[PDB]
Amino acid sequence: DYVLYKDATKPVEDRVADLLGRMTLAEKIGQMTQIERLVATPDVLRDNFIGSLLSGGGSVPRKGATAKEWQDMVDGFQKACMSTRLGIPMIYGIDAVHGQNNVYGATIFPHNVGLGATRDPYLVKRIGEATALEVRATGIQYAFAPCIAVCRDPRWGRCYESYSEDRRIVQSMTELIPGLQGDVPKDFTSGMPFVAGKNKVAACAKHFVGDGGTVDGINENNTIINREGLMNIHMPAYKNAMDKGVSTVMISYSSWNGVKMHANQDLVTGYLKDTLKFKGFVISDWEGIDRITTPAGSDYSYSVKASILAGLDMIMVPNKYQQFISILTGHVNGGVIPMSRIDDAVTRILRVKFTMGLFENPYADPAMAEQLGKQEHRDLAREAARKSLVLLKNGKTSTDAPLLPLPKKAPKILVAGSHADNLGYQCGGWTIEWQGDTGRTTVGTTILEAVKAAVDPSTVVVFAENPDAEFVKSGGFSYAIVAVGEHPYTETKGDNLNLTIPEPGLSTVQAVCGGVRCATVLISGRPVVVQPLLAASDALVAAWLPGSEGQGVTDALFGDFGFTGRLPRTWFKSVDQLPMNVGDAHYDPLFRLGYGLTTNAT
Ligand SMILES: *[C@@H]1O[C@H](CO)[C@@H](O[C@@H]2O[C@H](CO)[C@@H](O[C@@H]3O[C@H](CO[C@H]4O[C@H](CO)[C@@H](O)[C@H](O)[C@@H]4O[C@@H]4O[C@H](CO)[C@@H](O)[C@H](O)[C@H]4NC(C)=O)[C@@H](O)[C@H](O)[C@@H]3O[C@@H]3OC[C@@H](O)[C@H](O)[C@H]3O)[C@H](O)[C@H]2NC(C)=O)[C@H](O[C@@H]2O[C@@H](C)[C@@H](O)[C@@H](O)[C@@H]2O)[C@H]1NC(C)=O
Ligand SMILES: *[C@@H]1O[C@H](CO)[C@@H](O[C@@H]2O[C@H](CO)[C@@H](O[C@@H]3O[C@H](CO)[C@@H](O)[C@H](O)[C@@H]3O[C@@H]3OC[C@@H](O)[C@H](O)[C@H]3O)[C@H](O)[C@H]2NC(C)=O)[C@H](O[C@@H]2O[C@@H](C)[C@@H](O)[C@@H](O)[C@@H]2O)[C@H]1NC(C)=O
Ligand SMILES: *[C@@H]1O[C@H](CO)[C@@H](O[C@@H]2O[C@H](CO)[C@@H](O[C@@H]3O[C@H](CO)[C@@H](O)[C@H](O)[C@@H]3O)[C@H](O)[C@H]2NC(C)=O)[C@H](O)[C@H]1NC(C)=O
Repeated sequence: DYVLYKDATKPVEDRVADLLGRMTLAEKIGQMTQIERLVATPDVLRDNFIGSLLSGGGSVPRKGATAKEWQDMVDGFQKACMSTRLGIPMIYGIDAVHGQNNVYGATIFPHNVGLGATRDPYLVKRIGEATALEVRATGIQYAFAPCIAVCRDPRWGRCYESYSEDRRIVQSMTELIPGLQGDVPKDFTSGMPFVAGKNKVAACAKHFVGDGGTVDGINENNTIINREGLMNIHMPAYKNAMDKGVSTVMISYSSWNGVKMHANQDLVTGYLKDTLKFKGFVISDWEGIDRITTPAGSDYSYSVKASILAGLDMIMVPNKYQQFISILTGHVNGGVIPMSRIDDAVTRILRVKFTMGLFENPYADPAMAEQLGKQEHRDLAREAARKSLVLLKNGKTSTDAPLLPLPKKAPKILVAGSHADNLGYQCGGWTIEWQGDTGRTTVGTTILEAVKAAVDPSTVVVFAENPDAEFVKSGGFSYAIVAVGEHPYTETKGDNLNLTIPEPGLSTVQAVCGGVRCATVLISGRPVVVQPLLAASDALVAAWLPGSEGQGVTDALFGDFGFTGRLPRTWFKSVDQLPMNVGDAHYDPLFRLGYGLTTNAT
């Protein structure tokens, strides 16, 4: 017999209905199941009709694996899935949140907070375009991005993943979506999923909803706010995402007024599906359903029931798939979860797969491997890094000569600080490892290397990680560039109540600036206590977490381009003010949202 779902000339809805009408319960629940590569095997994927795989942070085939190695791994998993009775291709997901960041040699773009500082949605679209290509270079078809959290408290470990505390800036940056997925047609219906084809990836608006609104910025915690506030701060960018055809939405670990998002039928079904008319698929976060209960995973039967009834379509298990499949099967067999709910989840998952061309191109394209770390993408990352920089100070008094831009020609210059020659530090979390890492973890250019690449051949560059005051004063230096700040962190490990940079940092700045005129480059995922750093420095730049392309920093330091970045967040005077956002009754910032000094290119 002719098999309609296999016919590439047929409309998506027809293909979805045709395939769905053929599937067993096992095949349906399989589609709903996403498993980590570390638990996947050809037999597992085939026997359990698995619909999706992911790499968690740092979950890689080998350290230093080539683009081809990634393609081979993904294709190996795909072969097993294509060998099932129905041959439904799996979709492979990954956190490609600032480039294809788990991958060695991938271009690492500035984190979201810095991109907010650029106020350049077209730059962000271009970054999405480049990211899609580097993700496809590794055979992966699905990026868990963008995070459209509106971070309202910088004590949150994920504040750097938020473009801004101002939802209007977050809304504007949803341009990442058509970058990743491709532009939607003129005829497009808001809420439908869209991916243009094999050179693009499925995107993911996350984390629904109010992840950036938790008390004291506590990660995964309670967002306490009335519906009006939830709707005018935390929700709006989701509607922009619907208008741009975002393929998937990931649910937040957080709660809204005490109700776990992963169990919230009102918001997931009532609002996202039934009001916004979202027609792509809804995915849990990592063990998100487990964390509905306290303790997490103490009643997995309840977790499955609550999340699936709430309207989630695909569960990022990601390890204990046997338990997940067994429990869900039992719930359906016992009539506790109706077939209509299962059929809805599967319809959505298949819709996205058919729409994106996955049935036509289930395997990696070897000719895409060369897109990984490609120079054009690094040039874009370098542009982004430079545009993200916010100049906070450029002279100690109103009568001082501006320090920046610095001359490329000088007899001798000093580069200093824990962050001057540390690629891992300048990239921050979600880089190679989940939590990021220290040192030369990938291909890139540190601030020190960027300085050496920029300066006149006659200028002697001296590096000292933590020089004492005497070394600096006796060194015969024309000026110094000193880089300090936060260490890499991700999620809960980044939650921080004091927001004071680790030492040595301030001590190094004080020692260097005490001895010679200094430009301080602050590396951070967020505003941090900055008055002491300011007090010591002739100039100070908030560089955020600029990524692999440290020449973005020197492009502005040496005046190849003027500074243009403006704060996408309020800079607080002290942490005891927090939360404190532009518009509050008490608003007493050190630097207001939108603040930024400028220079002109020399
Ligand atoms: C303000 O709040 C901050 C958040 O709570 C807090 O930072 C945290 O401090 C705690 C200790 O109190 C750290 O936990 C421990 O981390 C140890 C290893 O830490 C190094 O490596 C990790 C990455 O693996 C980095 O994140 C750390 O910054 C640290 O980096 C090292 O720092 C040195 C000094 O700057 C450098 O010279 C060195 O090069 C550098 N190394 C690297 C690789 O970058 C572990 O060994 C411990 O076991 C402990 O880990 C915790 O154990 C319990 C478990 O439940 C936790 O989940 C686990 O994390 C924590 O890493 C750190 N968080 C950061 C920085 O993100 C501030 O404390 C200050 O800074 C820290 C780093 C210490 O110097 C403190 O003495 C200092 O007080 C808070 N600040 C103030 C003023 O109170
Ligand atoms: C010395 O530096 C100053 C400060 O940067 C330059 O003035 C700025 O020039 C920008 C244009 O390059 C102006 O931004 C634009 O503003 C208009 C209207 O608001 C907007 O339509 C543009 O899109 C653009 O806005 C940017 O868009 C991209 C975003 O990422 C970015 O955040 C936006 O700002 C900016 O307003 C202007 N600032 C001031 C205070 O005047 C100055 O550039 C020169 O003068 C300006 C006014 C403009 O005519 C430029 O063409 C011209 O080069 C620069 N001087 C020199 C010699 O270059
Ligand atoms: C928001 O964050 C707070 C602070 O972490 C959460 O409260 C904490 O909840 C945990 C369990 O989820 C508690 O740990 C347990 O404490 C009991 C003793 O009461 C002990 O028997 C267990 O072994 C375990 O250690 C913790 O006490 C509690 N902390 C405080 C100070 O309240 C809260 O649950 C989070 N809210 C949301 C909605 O996520």
